[PDB]
Amino acid sequence: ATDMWLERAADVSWEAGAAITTTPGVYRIMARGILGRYQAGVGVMHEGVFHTLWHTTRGAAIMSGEGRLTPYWGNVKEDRVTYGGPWKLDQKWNGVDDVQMIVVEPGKPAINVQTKPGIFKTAHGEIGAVSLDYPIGTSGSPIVNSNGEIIGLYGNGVILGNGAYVSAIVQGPEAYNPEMLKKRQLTVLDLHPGAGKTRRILPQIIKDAIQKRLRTAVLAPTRVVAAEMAEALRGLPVRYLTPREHSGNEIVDVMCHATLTHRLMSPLRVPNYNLFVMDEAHFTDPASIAARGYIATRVEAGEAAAIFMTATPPGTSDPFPDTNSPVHDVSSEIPDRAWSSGFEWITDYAGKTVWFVASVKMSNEIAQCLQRAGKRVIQLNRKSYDTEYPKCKNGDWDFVITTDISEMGANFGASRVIDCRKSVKPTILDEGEGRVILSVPSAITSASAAQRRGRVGRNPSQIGDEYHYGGGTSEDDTMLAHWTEAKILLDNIHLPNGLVAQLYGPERDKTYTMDGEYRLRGEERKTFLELIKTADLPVWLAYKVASNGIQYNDRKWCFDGPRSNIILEDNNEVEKPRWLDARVYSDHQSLKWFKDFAAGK
Repeated sequence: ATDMWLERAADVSWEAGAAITTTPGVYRIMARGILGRYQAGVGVMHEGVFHTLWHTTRGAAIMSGEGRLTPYWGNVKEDRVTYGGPWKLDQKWNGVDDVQMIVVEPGKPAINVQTKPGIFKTAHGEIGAVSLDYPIGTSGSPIVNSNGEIIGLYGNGVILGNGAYVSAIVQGPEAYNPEMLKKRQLTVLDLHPGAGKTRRILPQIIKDAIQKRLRTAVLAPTRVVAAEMAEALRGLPVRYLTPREHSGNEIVDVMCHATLTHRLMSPLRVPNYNLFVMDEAHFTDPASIAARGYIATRVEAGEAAAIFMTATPPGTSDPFPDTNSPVHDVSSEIPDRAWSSGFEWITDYAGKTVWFVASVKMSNEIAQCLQRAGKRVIQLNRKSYDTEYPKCKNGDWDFVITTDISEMGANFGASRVIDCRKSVKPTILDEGEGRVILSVPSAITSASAAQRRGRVGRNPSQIGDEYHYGGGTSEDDTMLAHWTEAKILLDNIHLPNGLVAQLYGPERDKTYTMDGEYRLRGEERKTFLELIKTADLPVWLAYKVASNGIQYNDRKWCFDGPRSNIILEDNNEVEKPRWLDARVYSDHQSLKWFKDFAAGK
């Protein structure tokens, strides 16, 4: 005939060895010219659909065993075409793994050939590359997994450097830019942790900013990261705000997330920063959320630019983002308290481990259990971070037990992460006057879990890191306190041109009240500022005091509250307040500060 027909060569299977020997399988695509019969290409029948390359048939019809088929779907640029329905192959090749091509060469019987593919740097991602030279009739031969799955077809190559023939597997990243520094621009970058993130990218951002002569605000989540910024930005005009001092020329200022927020609130003027850079932009600290609110507004106004640096941007719902190196994600049962037996896999592990816990109370019971097994352990909470975190660099440890704090800029030499996927959070009850409570261990956000997971898989040379998780994730964190405390902190920030600040777009849905409701009068506002600075009170509790019109000296509210609001310690009394906030009475240390504040200060 004029049009083509099919002849079965082999099945779709992985076969042992280097070289060996609509029914599903591999078929020769045979044609007829004036000069005789030939093989036009190869194809594979899978789930009722014949798959091959567009080049093979050029849109001709194929007679199968019984009845004729014409192209159902195709793409010239992609070099793909299907017969009898849509493209049904979707399995992808994983790097560092050998695959097997089922070679159906014109005239020769079907032979399996194992090789190791290379990589092409194409326009859309990276394209796989098989280094096998075969005559054009062989085009379309399927390439299969160890599991027998088809990961693509043998296609047309590239006419390469002086002498080469590497064929592409037919099947189917970010970059920093100087144009991001333009005033109206806000870009969310995924700086890839390791030797790439803060070693080359950040210094290059600052080098650009100084040349463009922009006054820059670079923001660290904690003091530790700010010191890492001090090492990486040596030999550049830069002022380190959060405490060798400044000359008076530098236009680049390094500070904490909170440092800028507190200054933005204070009576004095705020410098007109043309550029904002924020590392660990996913930080759910009230002063971080509010800082992202202010920045997003000035960028929207055309007064400033923004670059947010985080692996998990505000709005993420993916618990397993693509890592640098391959990782094993294992669903396992994680202890919430000490254990006397079982759990051999935890203590038998030779390398270092980072265990995430729900609370400082969970950290104590688990670590006390582990040190009884002769295991060197460091405990890391929001209290003992600056002190105990630097010890982790030494390597004198087998286990690191930590709270949610470690999600923000923590470098561990560890190979395994144990995650309970829970945490104790301050939550708000709005009924009547209000109550802030420390929740029972609850399922964290998937963005937060991906940060806990992101402690491993960083090293491009170290592969197959382990990540053990127990329980699912949850996105209903609207009940939490840090949302309201942020918009309280945001309403009290002033903007010129009769403007009021608003939260960063992706986070606006979390809290909805009158915009600028929490803005306070000249005497209340100044009193509220001293309650968070001098007295170290939670933002919610400090607002309640100032809101009603209580002065900074007047301590009466601590003793004239409702009869149900009396404070307890050891099941005994303590010498209540008008409003309750668990953060000031839950543990012995903080409760001691609250009763000093109560008595006289």
